Amino acid sequence: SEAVKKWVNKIIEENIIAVFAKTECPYCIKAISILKGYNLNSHMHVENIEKNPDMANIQAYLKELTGKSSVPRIFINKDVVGGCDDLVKENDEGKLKERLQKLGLV
Ligand SMILES: [Cl-]
Ligand SMILES: [Cl-]
Ligand SMILES: [Cs+]
Ligand SMILES: [Cs+]
Repeated sequence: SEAVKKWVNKIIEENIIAVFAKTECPYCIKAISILKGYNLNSHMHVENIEKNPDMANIQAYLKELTGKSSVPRIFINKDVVGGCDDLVKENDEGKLKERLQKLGLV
């Protein structure tokens, strides 16, 4: 499905911070909260892919892009951050702040 791929692409391309999530997922909530803690909401988009008729196709494409089909899936300026654990590693080790500094976001 070219349509699903184009739709995922547009979310990733038109939002500097793009997070694919689902309903009631604690690691989604945690990752989104960490990012909003950097005052990123203005350049953030969160897409709930569970409330979507094509959830499986979206997940398969996110796996083609990142190696995993699980949510949350996190992109920053089209670069793959990964999941919440990856975000936590980047945050604790200073990489997340460096990332955001280079984008003018902090
Ligand atoms: Cl990953
Ligand atoms: Cl992961
Ligand atoms: Cs912070
Ligand atoms: Cs937003």
